[PDB]
Amino acid sequence: TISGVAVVAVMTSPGLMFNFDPYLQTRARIEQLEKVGHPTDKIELIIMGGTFPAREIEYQDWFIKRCLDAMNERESKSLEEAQKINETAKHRCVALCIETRPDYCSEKEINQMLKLGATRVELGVQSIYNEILKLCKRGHSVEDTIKATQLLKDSGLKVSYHLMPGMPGSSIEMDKKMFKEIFTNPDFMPDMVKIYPCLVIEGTELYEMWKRGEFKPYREEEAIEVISYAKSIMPKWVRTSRIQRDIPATVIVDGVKKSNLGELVYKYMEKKGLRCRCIRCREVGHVYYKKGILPDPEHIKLVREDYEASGGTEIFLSFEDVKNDILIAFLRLRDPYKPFRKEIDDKTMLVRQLHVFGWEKALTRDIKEVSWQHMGYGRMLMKEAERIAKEEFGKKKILVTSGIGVREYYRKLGYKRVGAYMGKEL
Repeated sequence: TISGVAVVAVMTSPGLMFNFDPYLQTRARIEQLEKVGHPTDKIELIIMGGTFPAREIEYQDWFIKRCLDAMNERESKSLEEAQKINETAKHRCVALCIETRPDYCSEKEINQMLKLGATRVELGVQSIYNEILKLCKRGHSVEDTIKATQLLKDSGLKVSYHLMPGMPGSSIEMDKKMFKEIFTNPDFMPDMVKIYPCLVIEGTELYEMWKRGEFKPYREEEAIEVISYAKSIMPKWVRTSRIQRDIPATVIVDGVKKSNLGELVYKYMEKKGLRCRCIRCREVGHVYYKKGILPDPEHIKLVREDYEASGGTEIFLSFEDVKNDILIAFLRLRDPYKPFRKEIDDKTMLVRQLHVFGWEKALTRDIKEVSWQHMGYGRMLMKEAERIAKEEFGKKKILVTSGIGVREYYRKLGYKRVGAYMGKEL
């Protein structure tokens, strides 16, 4: 199904076809999407590799500048100019996700990521168990993941965990406990998770372990059991990725090779009566595609759910059809714990995310065009966030983590640039 936001994923230098040129990769993806009539006025830029924050700042600044240059369709003198231009370009960068190892997520690196316009950070967590991490000779600890998570949350950023069921030393029950722990231990509480079973690819450490008889990866049945359990307990405030991989089956030495793992999981959950209520399962566009129904306006309500995370409080505000359990929009509001950014006081609330599910063309369903933006849901969630911040938590200013290409939207709501954020005095 076609989304209103175009995902443009690019690869950093040690993809192959363009010798890792940031501009060429970004341009080629945009043109490829325009070829098949997908909208490209809103772009989520994804920096792939996981080592980008460890590269020279000169390289990072230039790489993001050139991506924005491709979106702007013109050269710029500097990162900051490319960002300013992009605020009103035809192809706006509404979100920027950087993948990183959890030990490459210091305050200094977070400052740099904010400078670049980052709105989401994906940590290569893999496992929350130090036994498993050291057994596979990973370069980080769970303590790194916990600290990274806190620093990211207290800087207003969205946090994603890449997680790998079925690593060496793990078990079905251990993996299930990991997912339970990630959603009920405040040290974790990620906003989104990307899950795929551990695979055996030639030329990796896991391949060496496999050859020695130290590692037998999950088959489909094990992966489906774990992921089905994980989805059955995922909170309503967690967003999951489409279960998939961009790794061809002719490179998987051992492990799950089939390409419909997500569909297999769905059918397993049907058979077992396991319900899914996380964001992807309930979002208006996916429900329509999967079940053919739309929100019932007689039952749309503003809903709130709070939880403790990284020493502070997360407030998850949503508009939802509460009869049919269909999610229309949401806002992530946080009372921070131990911020370090100069713009975040102990009288500051953080709007870490505002998302109104918009234009969506379901080719396989017959109401083709469906949208929920420009209906007032975003503004009503922002107003409720401001009221909660001021009246309930006694805060005096509210800072919004804004994509470069979304700053204008918050200006319309009375926000102004405050350092790396869009802010408003309450």
